[PDB]
Amino acid sequence: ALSLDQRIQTLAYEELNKAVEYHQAKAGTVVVLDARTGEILALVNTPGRNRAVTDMIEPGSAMKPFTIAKALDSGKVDATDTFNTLPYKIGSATVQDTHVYPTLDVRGIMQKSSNVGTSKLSAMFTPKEMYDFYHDLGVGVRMHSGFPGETAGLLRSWRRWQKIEQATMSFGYGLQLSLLQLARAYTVLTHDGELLPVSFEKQAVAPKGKRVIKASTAKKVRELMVSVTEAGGTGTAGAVDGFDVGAKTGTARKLVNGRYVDYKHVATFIGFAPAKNPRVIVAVTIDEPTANGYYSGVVTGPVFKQVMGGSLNILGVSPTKPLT
Ligand SMILES: *[B@@]1([O])OC2=C(C([O])=O)[C]=[C][C]=C2[C][C]1[N]C(=O)[C]([N]C(=O)N1[C][C]N([C][C])C(=O)C1=O)C1=[C][C]=C(P([O])([O])=O)[C]=[C]1
Repeated sequence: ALSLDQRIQTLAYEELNKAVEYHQAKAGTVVVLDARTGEILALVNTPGRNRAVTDMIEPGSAMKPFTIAKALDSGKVDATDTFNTLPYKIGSATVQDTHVYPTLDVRGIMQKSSNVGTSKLSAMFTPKEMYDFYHDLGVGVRMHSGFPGETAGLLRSWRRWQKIEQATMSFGYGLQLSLLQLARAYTVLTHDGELLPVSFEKQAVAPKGKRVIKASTAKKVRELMVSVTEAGGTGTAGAVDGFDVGAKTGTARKLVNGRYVDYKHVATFIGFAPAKNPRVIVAVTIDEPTANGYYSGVVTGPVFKQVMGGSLNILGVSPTKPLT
């Protein structure tokens, strides 16, 4: 028997289709995982191939929690540390944020989705340390999910990284993974620091997780990620009534012919709830919205909200706070 929950599958399908229609987008996908087992509760794509497993995207800002996790886990950074987040150069490349903040603490880097702050965290580590961490999250690794045509994604050897590439990989460019790989990587945060295998079969034995970060680090990162869905974060459209939700938005210019183009984007929204003791991960991507807005928050945040909210209801998880 499949691990798929048909009521979640139905909800995800309807919500995805509504958003793809409304935003006149090219394509999209939803993955729902069990946060403590890695079982696939739902996996839906717009018509055609199984893009969730076959296609690789650059994660963009959806990678930033991992860079933050690695920093905190090393003991070298505390969440209250403040960083200079002004634009700066690497060789003759510029790292800069959409909206300039002079300084941000780690909570701020998460909340506001700072490229500069993320790159400063990664710059405390060597290429080999960062590569090993991305590898350990499963980037460029086969999941062996049972799906045919499953991509391993792309993680170039650290032996060939330029300094700019370390920076850009820390905020999610130059490495690639499927939506299912990206949802899987979030089990590190939900399953107390251990990466889980993904499966579409009902589990019979407790899955063997592989330790990537300390449980204390995973807990802290989940707490920081609630900032994304509260006032001041990029991801308030994904807030769910009655729960605290940890999430990350991602808005990427689309890589098309080796070029990154400024008039095509890919919107990603990934999160988990309840944030303190999560039951589910929901990941959403919509490719090339064209109806006006293209930011993750407006395009994918409402599908995340409805699928997460509906999923928690279906699985019989009580709200942790009064509905409003
Ligand atoms: B990230 O996705 O977080 C966000 C979000 C969000 O949280 O939803 C919204 C807006 C900006 C950002 C910053 C993060 N994304 C970006 O920085 C985007 N960057 C890129 O697409 N690229 C392409 C490739 N390279 C070289 C490898 C880059 O350095 C790079 O940064 C981004 C997103 C939107 C824009 P636009 O079109 O609105 O100007 C530009 C860049």
